[PDB]
Amino acid sequence: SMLDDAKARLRKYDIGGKYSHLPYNKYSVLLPLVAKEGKLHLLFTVRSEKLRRAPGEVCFPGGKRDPTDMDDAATALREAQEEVGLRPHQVEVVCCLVPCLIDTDTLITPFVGLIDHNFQAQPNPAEVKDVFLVPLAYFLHPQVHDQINHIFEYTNPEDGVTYQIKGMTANLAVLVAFIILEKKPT
Ligand SMILES: CC[C@@H](C(=O)Nc1ccon1)c1ccccc1
Repeated sequence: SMLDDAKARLRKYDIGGKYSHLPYNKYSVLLPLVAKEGKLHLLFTVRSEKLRRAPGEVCFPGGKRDPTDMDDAATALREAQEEVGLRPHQVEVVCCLVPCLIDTDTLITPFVGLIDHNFQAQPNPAEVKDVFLVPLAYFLHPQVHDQINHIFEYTNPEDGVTYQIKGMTANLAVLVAFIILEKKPT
């Protein structure tokens, strides 16, 4: 099936806990895969205009590890619940992808999760201004704008609203698309 095929591809890139104990400032992100209308989509947040770090930017759900978290996957799931109302029974964590090093002292660990078909996002307005889906296939043929820094522009055909996706967030979206969609019979 579509979903079994995606998880099988993803597992081949799982690094597991290999880099998890190193002495960094630690953050996790959840890359949430949603199936709709026979295709896979990624779920993105727009950060509230009132936040300290990067107000109004497009990001995946995530945040800083705290002492309660059993592991890095737990960080991602706790944060996703707080931001968009995703409960643990509503997500299957499939793997841990290559981590992102920043600022010489920070390590960000990305997890890919498959989302239940009955999940409906409840944006927490203290943290998130908006939540939206993008088809995974978009990231194979994006609409690119050069700011040089490459920026993706996605327009939602339901309402005509355009979102800008850039940086680590855009890079991780492309990676997931390549892993799942490369070399497929039509
Ligand atoms: C690790 C932090 C995460 C984030 O802050 N997620 C949030 C917060 C409110 O809404 N979405 C993120 C992911 C990707 C790029 C920048 C930041």
